[PDB]
Amino acid sequence: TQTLSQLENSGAFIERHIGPDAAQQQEMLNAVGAQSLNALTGQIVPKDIQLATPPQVGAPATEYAALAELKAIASRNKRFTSYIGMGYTAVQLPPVILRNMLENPGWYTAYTPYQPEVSQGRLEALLNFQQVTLDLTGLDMASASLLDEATAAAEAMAMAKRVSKLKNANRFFVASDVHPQTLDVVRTRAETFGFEVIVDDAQKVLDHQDVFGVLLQQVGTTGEIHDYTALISELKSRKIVVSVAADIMALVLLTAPGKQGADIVFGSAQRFGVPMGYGGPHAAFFAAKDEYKRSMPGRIIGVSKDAAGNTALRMAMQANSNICTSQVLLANIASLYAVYHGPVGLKRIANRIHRLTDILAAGLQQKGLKLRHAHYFDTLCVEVADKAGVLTRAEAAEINLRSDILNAVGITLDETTTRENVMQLFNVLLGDNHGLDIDTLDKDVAHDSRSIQPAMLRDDEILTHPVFNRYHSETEMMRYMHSLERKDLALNQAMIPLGSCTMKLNAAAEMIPITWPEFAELHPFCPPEQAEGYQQMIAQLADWLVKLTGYDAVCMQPNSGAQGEYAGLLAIRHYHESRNEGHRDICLIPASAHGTNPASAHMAGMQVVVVACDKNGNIDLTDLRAKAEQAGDNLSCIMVTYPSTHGVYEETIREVCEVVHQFGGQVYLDGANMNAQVGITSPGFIGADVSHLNLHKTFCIPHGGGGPGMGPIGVKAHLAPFVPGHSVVQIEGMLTRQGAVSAAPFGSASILPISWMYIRMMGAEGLKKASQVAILNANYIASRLQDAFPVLYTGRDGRVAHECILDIRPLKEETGISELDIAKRLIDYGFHAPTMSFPVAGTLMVEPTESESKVELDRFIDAMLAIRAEIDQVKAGVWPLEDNPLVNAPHIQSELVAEWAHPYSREVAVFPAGVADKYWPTVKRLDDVCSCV
Amino acid sequence: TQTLSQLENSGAFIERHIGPDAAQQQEMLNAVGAQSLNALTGQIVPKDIQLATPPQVGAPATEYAALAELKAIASRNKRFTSYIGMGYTAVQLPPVILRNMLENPGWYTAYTPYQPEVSQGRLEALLNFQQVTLDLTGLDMASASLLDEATAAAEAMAMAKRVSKLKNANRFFVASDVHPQTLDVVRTRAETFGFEVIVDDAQKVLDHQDVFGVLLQQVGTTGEIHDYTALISELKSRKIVVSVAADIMALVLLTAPGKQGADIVFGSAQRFGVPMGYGGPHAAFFAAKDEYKRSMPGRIIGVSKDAAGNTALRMAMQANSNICTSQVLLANIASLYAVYHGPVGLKRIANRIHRLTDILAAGLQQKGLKLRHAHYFDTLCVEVADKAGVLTRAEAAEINLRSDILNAVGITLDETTTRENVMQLFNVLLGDNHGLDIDTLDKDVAHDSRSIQPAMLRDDEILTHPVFNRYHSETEMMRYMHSLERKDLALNQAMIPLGSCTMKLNAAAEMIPITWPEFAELHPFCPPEQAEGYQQMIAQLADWLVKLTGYDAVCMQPNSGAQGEYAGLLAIRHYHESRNEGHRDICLIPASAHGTNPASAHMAGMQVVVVACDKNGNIDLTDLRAKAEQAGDNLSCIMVTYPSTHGVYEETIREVCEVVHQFGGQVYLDGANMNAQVGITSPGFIGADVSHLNLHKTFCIPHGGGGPGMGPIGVKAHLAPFVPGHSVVQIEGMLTRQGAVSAAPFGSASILPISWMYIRMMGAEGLKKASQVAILNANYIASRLQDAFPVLYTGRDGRVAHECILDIRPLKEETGISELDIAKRLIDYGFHAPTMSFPVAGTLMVEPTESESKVELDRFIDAMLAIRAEIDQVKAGVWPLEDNPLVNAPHIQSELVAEWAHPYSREVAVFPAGVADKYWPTVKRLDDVCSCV
Repeated sequence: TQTLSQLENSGAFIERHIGPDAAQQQEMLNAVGAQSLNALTGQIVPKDIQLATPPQVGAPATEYAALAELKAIASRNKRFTSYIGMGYTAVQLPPVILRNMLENPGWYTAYTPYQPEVSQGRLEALLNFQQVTLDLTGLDMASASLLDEATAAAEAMAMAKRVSKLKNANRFFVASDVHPQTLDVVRTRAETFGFEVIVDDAQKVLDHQDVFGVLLQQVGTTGEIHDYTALISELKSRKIVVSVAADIMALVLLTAPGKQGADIVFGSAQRFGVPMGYGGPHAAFFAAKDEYKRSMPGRIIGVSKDAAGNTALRMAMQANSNICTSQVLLANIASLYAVYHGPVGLKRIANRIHRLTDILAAGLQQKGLKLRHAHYFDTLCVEVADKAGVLTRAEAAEINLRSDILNAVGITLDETTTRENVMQLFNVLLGDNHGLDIDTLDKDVAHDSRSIQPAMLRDDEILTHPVFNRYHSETEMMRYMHSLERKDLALNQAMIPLGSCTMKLNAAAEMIPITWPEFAELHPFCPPEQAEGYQQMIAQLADWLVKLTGYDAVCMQPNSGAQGEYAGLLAIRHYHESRNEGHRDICLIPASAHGTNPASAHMAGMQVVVVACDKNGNIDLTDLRAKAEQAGDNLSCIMVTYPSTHGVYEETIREVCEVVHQFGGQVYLDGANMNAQVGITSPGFIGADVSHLNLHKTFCIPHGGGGPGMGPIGVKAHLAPFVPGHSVVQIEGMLTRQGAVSAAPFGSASILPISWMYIRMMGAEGLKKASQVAILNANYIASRLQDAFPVLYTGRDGRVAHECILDIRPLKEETGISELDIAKRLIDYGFHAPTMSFPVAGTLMVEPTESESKVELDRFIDAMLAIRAEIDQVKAGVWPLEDNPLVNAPHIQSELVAEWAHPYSREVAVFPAGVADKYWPTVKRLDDVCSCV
Repeated sequence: TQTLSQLENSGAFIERHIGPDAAQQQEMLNAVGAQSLNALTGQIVPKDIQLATPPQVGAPATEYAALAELKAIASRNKRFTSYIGMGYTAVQLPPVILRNMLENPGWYTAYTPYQPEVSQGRLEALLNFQQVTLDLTGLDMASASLLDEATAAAEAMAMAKRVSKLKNANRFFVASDVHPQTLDVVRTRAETFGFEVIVDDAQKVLDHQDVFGVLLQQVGTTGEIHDYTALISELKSRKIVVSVAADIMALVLLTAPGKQGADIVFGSAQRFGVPMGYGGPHAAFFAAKDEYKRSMPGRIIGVSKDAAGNTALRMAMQANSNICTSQVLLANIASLYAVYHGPVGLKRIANRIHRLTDILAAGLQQKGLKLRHAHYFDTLCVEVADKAGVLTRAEAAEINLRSDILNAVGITLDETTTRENVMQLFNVLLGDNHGLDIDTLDKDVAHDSRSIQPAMLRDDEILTHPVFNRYHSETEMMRYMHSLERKDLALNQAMIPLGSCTMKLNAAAEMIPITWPEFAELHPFCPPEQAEGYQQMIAQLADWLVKLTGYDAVCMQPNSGAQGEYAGLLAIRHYHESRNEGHRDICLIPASAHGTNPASAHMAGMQVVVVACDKNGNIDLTDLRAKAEQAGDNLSCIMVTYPSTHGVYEETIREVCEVVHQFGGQVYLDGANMNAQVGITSPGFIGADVSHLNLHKTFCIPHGGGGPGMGPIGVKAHLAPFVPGHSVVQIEGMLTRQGAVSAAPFGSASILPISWMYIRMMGAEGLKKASQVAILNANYIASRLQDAFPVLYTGRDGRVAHECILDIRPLKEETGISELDIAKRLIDYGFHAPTMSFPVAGTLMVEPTESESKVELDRFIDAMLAIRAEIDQVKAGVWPLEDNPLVNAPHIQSELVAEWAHPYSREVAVFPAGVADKYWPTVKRLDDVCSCV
């Protein structure tokens, strides 16, 4: 029989998340010549860094039990109506977009468009987002989206320095009306960059000298609308770069800053249907003049042409910044919101918000209350004689107002405000028996409205492009979203075995809580007592992560992997400065590291010294010893990846850490390859002092067409005081007072439920089993493909850790077929191509996660063997190098009905592995060697 | 400027639901030569039946406001833990199925597979459901699903009568252990059929004579497991048909009744992941022996072959029953649940339920409580000395137990029961300080378990087909569901202009509340005080519907259109019997009526008299007068459709009603064409006495691959007392005590939120505008296609109401191309074919709803004109009648890469209207002239 525990099947999610079952795992172990997962892992992972027991995060729970527990936790949050503002407002996300995009795995299970041939649908949505940015800002070049408004302001300052034509100008000016979180992030970035920040009134910049750039907010943090035309003209007369922060919804009604002379315009796209999510993941728009196209940060979608001449979109841009990805899922949400509403719908929403603000202001002023600013769009600043009583009454009414303004309260209206809300506000601020009526006030304000200056009122036409004027029906919008989705190859169709990326399963149980109104719909700057569920969940997650990573503390603020590396380096630098050792600025980086690490080290104000790797990507101790001796007292830290970028479990990592620590240098272990450690080993037990965790890779947070997921960092005890803090929000025991790295205190807090659910559902043994099953899948692919393509960078007994690197260079030499040809030909077999040329050019890195079953691995192996056979045919003279299926891939269905002159058949070209479940690439190969259409 | 009301935009959903905008509507009105919607409608609808004002259901509300109001209503429901049983239990629907199927419009926006070439994906899920039915029941032929277990029992009785080989046997035997709702529905059906029902112990059937069939329940309503092998053998020795009701989850562990000798096995598939939904929409499985294949009710999926010889699935069956459709969406949910769990997972779930029941029973018996039945699977019958105290304690613990058993309480466990629940039950039934421990009881019961007889324990292998053994990963299951979904043509890709079906928009806002746990997860037989939100919502919906239809009362019990017709005819018959006028049994039916009406009239025990239509489908008064005179005192009712089946607003409907009423006959207006009335006219104002409303057609309830949606009926004051009632549930003012027509008191109550949301969001003027816009779209299609294909059955000034009937017979005569060829060729243009040959053979009926925009209508018109040009080419001799794109359609992509011998190009064959957004039919034409593969 079975015990009751076996019948309850706690750990049922372990067998859903891990692809192969017990029999498939046994077959793969037989194929790779290993007795069990424990034996394989113990013969691959070095003995001195092996954990006998996996970190004890708890017993596994079922999806239903975990969801119920998280629902009970989230019910501790209080859903007050928020008028706090400060860059965050409640939105009304259309149910058609929420149903068919946000909760659709075809939209959130894809990664960065490394293959534009299979990503045309999401590329068009990003192009629509760029078109919205161009229309609203009035500039020429728009980015594909940035992390958030504060990071976008930091990038605007960096780009202003890059494009400045003034020597000896190292001062950056910020207007005092800028949102405080933006000011804090800009101050941290300027401290690391060496810039001097001046904060004052906007008009006072003319007094100061040596200013290379200025930051202005179109609408002040307390709601004042500014006309900056004369000041911007005077600034441009002095060759000063002008950047303006603008709200996306306010740009519908207000004059575009680009037409007022702004060089750079950026802001939050959150109000276009993106819920706040306690400061959650939001996209930021970024625009600049055409003369600064070379220095624009981030990625840009461009219009290119096929090998067949068809119009095709691609992500072109790569501008010395550490941004590597964009908030693709949220930017697509904003663009789809714009498409659904149209210019008329967006104008109606903005006019309704402005009219409700005008009605509230007229009522308050009729009842004797004074307003600080006479020009506003959606934010009032009411001067209350008794602030404490007003705040108490608002709390009794379950209404949150901005309470950090001296002798005043702040009300910000949004898309969800109704007349009932305005009546509640009248009751709160004036008391009962005020006697105001919305209709008479409405008639008064519609005729007489002077809250917006005539010059600041928009009069041009926005969103005239046809895509914004033809999908206003729910049926048409649904069909448009489906047509965009059909063009892409997502995880719900095929495996995406990208190296250095963990395209594992984004389970529906992990995705469900992130759309809960208890986790969404929360203002990041709300009083912390109303966010007790978030506090409980984040504390549990931090305890789990410190157990898993072997560290002592965890900070969730960073919202990207590069942001996490930057935050960890900031912690190292602040620790060095706290011991009167600020002269330590040398950051040793192995020659095989990722490109992001030197960028982050340069951002953190660290001199980068490259240490050579002897061979196979293993850094040699003699060169490391010599470099660290040369650094000596000026050695700040080291930046290594374990397992290495070549996916090798090096046997000298402990003595590398010892050598670094011998000279007073910290060890930063990059957590890119953490998917190969969880349960088997931890960076803290290895000896690292600080690391960053890519929850989007190792803990199942999805890539929404890009990878700007959570980047929380784990530190040892001595580095704990120096993790990034926050200024707006103060929470004892969970937030420090250090310079913030993100706009929100906890970054994108509304996707941390994914990691919480994943850890809660797996447990310690589940996580360890997932790691070793991923290792087993990689070794199975390596052992099945060693005779076709040479396997590079093997470990002990010729084994790979979790990535199988295939050597294509000999094949390219004696045939001419490159790794790009194989990557494009895998599309015809129905596969997203692996990573090409990341560690070394001419190679392919295959990283199967634990989530892919043996059937999918066998399909991929069969496709690779068939491609090898095709390369053999190319060598044999059957097909010319000029005309063969490898160089002509991918093949589109328009070719089938045209005249066929190729020496290979249509079936070979288009159905090399069969006709069933055929995915169709929309465009041919993009040479790649920005306007919506 | 704009007023605040214009900025709030109440009625925003009206412009999302209605396809064309104001400019497109003006262009279409110009094309059809009408001044406005009011002018067109007033010139189409006869003056004497026109409503000056639309029925006042209220002002429109936004989607967010309506959702908030419905959430506040649904929060009045109490979510007690239910152990009531009686055929309903809480399920654990896997989040992967809920996310990717239940909330995926690609799964619930399709209709009945009239075109199997575009429905292979859902046909495979229905085939999997049939395979599950065959494996669990042990019989040869399985249906594609029935409405519910009680209706399935009624069909089992009808089929037993059909296949009975005994003359003069008119008695049907029902065992007293059958669920009471099943007994009530069977009694109503037998009263209408003339059968005599005997209810007694199962063994007592041997005493009675003249029995043609017996109904048995494998597990009694109080949980007793029966071994019926000897009794079934003795019954078969007497040529008595044996039907057995079985639970789908109990069949995992218990011996299949088919192997015990049962001729027919049926039951509820609800426990395979389908939430109860207050008795909501559930699928019922139905199986029979191979010798009864001809008399099986409902539809059956069969394995056929293509015109190219490829294997292809199709819905084959049509057995004199009024079932026309199946619960496709719920049956697919059950089949996907079976696929996800596998035989091992299903066995584990059933064994866990049985083990928890055994632990609870052992604890209760150790603590001095007695059990009525020693053999059980998941239901106990605890004999409590103080029933009232136990029930009060259970209510204090928020636990629902079956409370209608004399001197006993009933507990039924399900998939969601845990050890904590069993401990709570111990506290409820034994009090505190009982001292029982789950682990020691578990050890006792695992070793010693006699609650299932050795002969009743299943020992065979179920679900050995490969589809049940290879998709247990979440990734693999997601990819399988996506692969099934990709094969189908749904509303999220193209218009489905089926006549007699209203394939309008199933908005996401209407779909969201049906998955709410407040509306789902409710037991239909829970105490009504815990269902106050349902009561409020249903009362509001009934008031709205009586306003809209011009009637006085509405009953929501019927769960299909045929069920609604049957219920209305039952009301007519009971009214006639209440006035000592039972001899009235003649039901006049026009010769142009649908096929469902005569079936329902025969089911209701009515003699059908056909009255001839003079021409154009308009019934002639002289024949109607003569037929009604001949009927005289025996005339029961009439069954007309307004507008007629040919979509004609007849000008003599008032005098037809007058003629029927002159002889004491009731008027049943079939509500098939109600989409052309709402706001413009109502059947009650016309003069009808009773009608049925297809909420799945006119009020936006989706078709989930089939049309078994709500069929509520509206009646006048005198027929109100005779609407179907319920026996298990008693609610004053909302439920009568008449014979039930469905298992649940309110039918599928968890999809009534769709209709509530639709009406609340549209309002009176919105509904009227939707009706006249649908009329305008039909007239625009008719006016753009009159020169290509003749338009049949025009009204005043040559206008159609809401369906455009195209005459293909001249084209077929002069060319040989049939309406079936055009229907298949429209697939190549990316369209679901219209209705073929419903009113008259050789015609196509196009019904565009108000939801299709002018762009989609223009695309359809262009496709039809291109098809007309192709038929002209066929006539001209360019293409032979044997070899042309019309007769060879649809074209599949496997043809493109094969040798092409056709006289027409590949591009003409496969991309006649372009290459963008190409939907690919999976199979070629199915000739039609049942095993999973």
